Amino acid sequence: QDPLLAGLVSLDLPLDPLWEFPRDRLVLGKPLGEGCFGQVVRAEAFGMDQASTVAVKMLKDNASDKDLADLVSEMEVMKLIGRHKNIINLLGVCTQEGPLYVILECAAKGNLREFLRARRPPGPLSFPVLVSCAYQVARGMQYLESRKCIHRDLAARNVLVTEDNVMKIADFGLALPVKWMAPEALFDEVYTHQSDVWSFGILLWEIFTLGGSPYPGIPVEELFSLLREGHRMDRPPHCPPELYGLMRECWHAAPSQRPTFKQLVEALDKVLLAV
Ligand SMILES: *CCC(=O)Nc1ccc(CN2C(=O)N(c3cc(OC)cc(OC)c3)Cc3cnc(Nc4ccc(N5CCN(C)CC5)cc4)nc32)cc1
Repeated sequence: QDPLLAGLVSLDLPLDPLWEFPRDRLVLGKPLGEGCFGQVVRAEAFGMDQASTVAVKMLKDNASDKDLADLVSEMEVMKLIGRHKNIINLLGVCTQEGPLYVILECAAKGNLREFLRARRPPGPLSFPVLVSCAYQVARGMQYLESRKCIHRDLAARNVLVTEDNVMKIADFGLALPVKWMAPEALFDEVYTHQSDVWSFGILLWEIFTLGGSPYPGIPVEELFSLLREGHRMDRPPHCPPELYGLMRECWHAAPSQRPTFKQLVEALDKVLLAV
């Protein structure tokens, strides 16, 4: 569906030597995630002669030309963003023989919401652990921001956790969200780094409720009035007033009066020090 994937015996994509990875240094494995976002499998990559575990995205066997365009586009965007510890990094691509493969870092523990929820108490998710989670995501957003990247969908479901409990921001939209959207984004479809800061506030609340759902009991069509009327979430039980103070600053109606990601990193770093 239709002309490029049906008509071509081979897809003559341009060779980019900086990123091309040999297909025979790759051992494809088990599917990864629930497949909302294309086909992604776990794999072993050799010499990234030590293996290492990676994630590999490819086209579903019924993909359309539009899915082809989206994967290439995602791939091209990730080449320009550059690497950072707290984001899902591009590791390589396979474009020259056979199937298009996009190789990404694997985060073995899944997404941050589920990680938190699984380790809820009846400890594991101590204050220092939660602050560390927040801090790492803020560092990743600070980086993304410095590359002029606006996420637009920052949420704990979109932060992946590696084997070493490193936070890695994923992004499935490089090519439901309403409870994470800044008022300017809801009402006027305006997206800025400051609207990401608002989302980060919602993520902070997610962290300190141990994977709780935002605005419990409130239907998405009402968030509408509520946010305009100045409604904000309350303090999570597992949360010092000072961290709640940060959340609340992130939900300022005025984008200029929300902290910057640089500020959030410095404040969270200081809390971490105090342990
Ligand atoms: C609808 C819910 C859903 O399916 N979510 C989901 C889909 C796919 C993946 C797999 N990915 C992934 O998409 N990553 C990624 C790809 C990409 O393409 C351009 C860009 C990204 O950011 C810019 C990221 C890469 C990646 C890295 N690590 C993991 N790790 C992971 C481990 C375990 C699990 N689970 C295992 C078992 N169970 C029961 C639940 C979850 C999921 C992911 N995945 C991906 C992830 C989520």
